[PDB]
Amino acid sequence: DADKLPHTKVTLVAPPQVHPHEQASKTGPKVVEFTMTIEEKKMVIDDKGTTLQAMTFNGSMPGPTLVVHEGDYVQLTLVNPATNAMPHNVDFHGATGALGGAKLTNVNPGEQATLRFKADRSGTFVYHCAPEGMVPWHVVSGQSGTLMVLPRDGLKDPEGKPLHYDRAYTIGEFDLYIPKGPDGKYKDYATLAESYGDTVQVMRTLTPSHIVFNGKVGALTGANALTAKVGETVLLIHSQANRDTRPHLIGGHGDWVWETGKFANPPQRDLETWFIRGGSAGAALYTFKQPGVYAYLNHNLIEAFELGAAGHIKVEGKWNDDLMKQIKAPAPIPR
Amino acid sequence: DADKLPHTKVTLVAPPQVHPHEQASKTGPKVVEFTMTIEEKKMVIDDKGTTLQAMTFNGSMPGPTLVVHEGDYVQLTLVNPATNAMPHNVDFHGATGALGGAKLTNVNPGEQATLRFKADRSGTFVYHCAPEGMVPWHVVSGQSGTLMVLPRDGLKDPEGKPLHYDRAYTIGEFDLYIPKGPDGKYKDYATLAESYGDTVQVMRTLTPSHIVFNGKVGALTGANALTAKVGETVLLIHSQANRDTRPHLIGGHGDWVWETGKFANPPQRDLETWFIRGGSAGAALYTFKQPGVYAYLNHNLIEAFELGAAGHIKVEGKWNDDLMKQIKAPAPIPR
Amino acid sequence: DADKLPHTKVTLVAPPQVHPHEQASKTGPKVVEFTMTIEEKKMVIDDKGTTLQAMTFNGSMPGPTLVVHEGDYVQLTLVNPATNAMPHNVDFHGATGALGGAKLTNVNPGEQATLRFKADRSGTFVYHCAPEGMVPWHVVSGQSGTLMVLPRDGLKDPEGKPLHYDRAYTIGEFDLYIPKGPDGKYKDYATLAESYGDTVQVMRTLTPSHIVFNGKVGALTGANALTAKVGETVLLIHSQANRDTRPHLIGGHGDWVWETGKFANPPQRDLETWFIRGGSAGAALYTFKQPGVYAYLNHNLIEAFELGAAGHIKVEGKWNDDLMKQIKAPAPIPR
Ligand SMILES: [Cu+2]
Ligand SMILES: [Cu+2]
Ligand SMILES: [Cu+2]
Ligand SMILES: [Cu+2]
Ligand SMILES: [Cu+2]
Ligand SMILES: [Cu+2]
Ligand SMILES: [Zn+2]
Ligand SMILES: [Zn+2]
Ligand SMILES: [Zn+2]
Ligand SMILES: [Zn+2]
Ligand SMILES: [Zn+2]
Ligand SMILES: [Zn+2]
Ligand SMILES: [Zn+2]
Ligand SMILES: [Zn+2]
Ligand SMILES: [Zn+2]
Ligand SMILES: [Zn+2]
Ligand SMILES: [Zn+2]
Ligand SMILES: [Zn+2]
Ligand SMILES: [Zn+2]
Ligand SMILES: [Zn+2]
Ligand SMILES: [Zn+2]
Repeated sequence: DADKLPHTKVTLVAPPQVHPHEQASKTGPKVVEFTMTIEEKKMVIDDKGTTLQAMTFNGSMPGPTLVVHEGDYVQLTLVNPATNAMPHNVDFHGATGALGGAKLTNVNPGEQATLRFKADRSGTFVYHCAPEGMVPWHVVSGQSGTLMVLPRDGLKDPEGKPLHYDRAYTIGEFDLYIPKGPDGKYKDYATLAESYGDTVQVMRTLTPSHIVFNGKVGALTGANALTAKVGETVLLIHSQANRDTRPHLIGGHGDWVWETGKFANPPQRDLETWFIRGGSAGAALYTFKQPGVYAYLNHNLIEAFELGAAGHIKVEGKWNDDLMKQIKAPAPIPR
Repeated sequence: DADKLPHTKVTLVAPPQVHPHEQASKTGPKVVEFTMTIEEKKMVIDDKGTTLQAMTFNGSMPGPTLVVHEGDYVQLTLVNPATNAMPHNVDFHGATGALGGAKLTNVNPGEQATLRFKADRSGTFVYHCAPEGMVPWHVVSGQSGTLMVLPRDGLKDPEGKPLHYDRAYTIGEFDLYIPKGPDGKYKDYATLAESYGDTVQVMRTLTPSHIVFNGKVGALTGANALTAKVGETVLLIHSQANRDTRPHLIGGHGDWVWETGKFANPPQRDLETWFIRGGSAGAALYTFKQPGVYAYLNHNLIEAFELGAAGHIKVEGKWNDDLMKQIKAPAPIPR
Repeated sequence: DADKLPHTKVTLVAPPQVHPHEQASKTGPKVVEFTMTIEEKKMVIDDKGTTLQAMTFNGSMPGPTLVVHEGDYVQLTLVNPATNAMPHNVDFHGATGALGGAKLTNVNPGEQATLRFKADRSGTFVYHCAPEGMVPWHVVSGQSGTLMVLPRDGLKDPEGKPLHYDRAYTIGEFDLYIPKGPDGKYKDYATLAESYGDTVQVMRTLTPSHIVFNGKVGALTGANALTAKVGETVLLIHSQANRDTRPHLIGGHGDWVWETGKFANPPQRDLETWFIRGGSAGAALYTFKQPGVYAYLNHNLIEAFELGAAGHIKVEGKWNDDLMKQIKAPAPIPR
């Protein structure tokens, strides 16, 4: 009975970071309390100045990642400020009943609600907005993120041996549907409501104009690249709430991967490229063995390099000649 | 030797039901006899009056599900009435040899044939029409269904423990390619043959005009919703003979899922969203824990809510506050 | 330390064959030496005379398959002749570091380079060209193939029992993006460089004009069909460096399949249709039980029969009435 358990309050952090948490814990079940605020905002998504009339949890794409342990209860307060124009709600794939909670969290601007559910299954799970009659629009405009439920004794390999990560990163991939005018340029809209009709027409073609990680082309590059060091194990959480994608680390691998994202199932090893089904989140572990700049991308290479689905990981440390060596540098063909 | 075994005759039923059968059985191998009749018919597929010049097994999309046990022989009589215009046949993915039987069942209007094959591998398997030179057209126009071959001792979890279902439902998902005229409206054709040329042009774009469950937008809603009750375990068989899809139950899960559809392999647990490869059938078990109306859909949400790939399950019983509770209903933000 | 190991030189062969090799071996680790030469060439890809301005390893699509054992080192000499116009390199998904080797093999026309890497993970892995700023174009124009790394003690089933093949075939599937002129006919270009701008526009639609096995529509049919005999076990290696596909053998199955292509993971059995993620290679074993002509195809049937993704396997031997029998041939419906 959840009424009788201790409560803990957690402060969320912005992607691509994930808020501090324990992996294996000796703690018993808790009611874990979070709050999020919906924000409607126009946002620039590329190098040409194109805008998206966007909708978000907490002002970011994706929304922040929430972490609990199997057997905890999630208790979320969802706030829809009066500065917004539209109604919203939340559907947690990690929850059981009432359309994942959507039926119990319908909030008009100026309102809030509080939901509790038991996190009784381990894995990474998508959450997203789902207002009746308007579901695909709110999701492709930016309203999704991840709930991670860790097993109480931490992650395990197929033989039951312990696995860990030293840091976690959260990547949300967004297929966008931006309309064009008769001059062939992308349209800019003064309000969210004015974008709707034209956007639905693009959506129905099933062809995205852009596909981006974390809100914009190049979001995870330059000063905002992911970082690690040789010897460190990273967890890469990848969510796609609407469309299939195929993650790959250039010069690396997926050492242990749950591509369907559910930790009670055995992971697969040595993957070159994995698969995240539209409407889910998956998770991969990698231990860095070489320093350098890696690319992390969707391996439909058109989707990555032409449409925006790619980022960088900068890795410090010492180069290893045993794994890889330039025997002869580029030079003229001998004659 | 099959000539020496007992014969049983089975009467088929229309989707979404599946004909009565035993799961675990003490019976030895039988020759199991079925018959099906091809029907060409024009059909209304949406709320706007759009028509499809369709082709079916037994007058339904999908065709009926045939159920046997591993080691049985399937013996099918396939009838092509003289009221039809085109030749037809059948390819069983569950069979070995002769293009799945297609080579041995070529029937012109006014003709019939009888095929027998050994069902020597467990799982759910697609069957579909495949006449030489005309294969994709006959499949996307509606000619596919499922053969389920159960292991003789019933379904099993990864550790070999017994699994059961209390009822089975069969869902066939159909990507449709309906042409449009110069006024932008969908075309209506007087004959099946007249639809061919325009339809192939649409097919080659790889973009469906509609994606429907069981023959029409909203087929599995209102009076025709699926039903269950709290405590009941349902088997959801999902077939897609031509295109990938990603099933999801809103407010539920896949407790045990064979997404590739082959029962001798261990299932996965706790899935939010699973994946059915174009040209296959898969199967999921879920035990209901909460009452209410669930949605069952393709989680490319555009494909579901804009193009038609979604249905309803109405579930009776008692609400459970431990799994999910509204702590505070929607109300004004405190000030 | 690789400097101290014996070296072996291997001569490559053209697809769909794979060069001779041992499965289980008693040999210890070797440095295995290969060479490949890039070739830019215009090529006819269909029955209508359409051309592709292509780029290849060794003059073929796909490039040849390279085979080693886990713990061997791959040492490749990559040559870019002065008759070519563009720079090239190589990224091995089987390697660790420096963008899979791409950073260490940048060769302008007139130049060559030599790379060594440790093949420390078993499976089938894609290799492809990846020059900075030009990656998707070089890949969809034909520059990809497979590295197979076999476990030293051969392939194994989920219980650790031994598995073998009697012959191996290598199939590379290529999504092509051929532009059209205002008359609706495919364009023919005098140089590789002149095709670039128009081709990128087609690529961005995500809709291929053609999808072919091994370089052309019908490449693996007639005199060039694959062959086997009843009782023989074949390994079918399938690579797709850019786009998802779903292989199927008509009248057959995948007896044991690694659809993600990594041999240290247990295979699945009895598959009707499997799934190769864009940016990977997978592998299937089948033992023929019936003679005849089988089709091997992508089971999006539009992609197979309309766009080109299909081939033939001709199988000799004795027909087996137990698996399949025509009980009654096509004849008039009794009255
Ligand atoms: Cu919303
Ligand atoms: Cu959802
Ligand atoms: Cu037919
Ligand atoms: Cu088929
Ligand atoms: Cu190149
Ligand atoms: Cu790659
Ligand atoms: Zn309390
Ligand atoms: Zn509290
Ligand atoms: Zn906890
Ligand atoms: Zn560590
Ligand atoms: Zn980059
Ligand atoms: Zn008999
Ligand atoms: Zn009889
Ligand atoms: Zn039986
Ligand atoms: Zn039951
Ligand atoms: Zn509904
Ligand atoms: Zn040496
Ligand atoms: Zn040497
Ligand atoms: Zn070797
Ligand atoms: Zn053999
Ligand atoms: Zn053929």
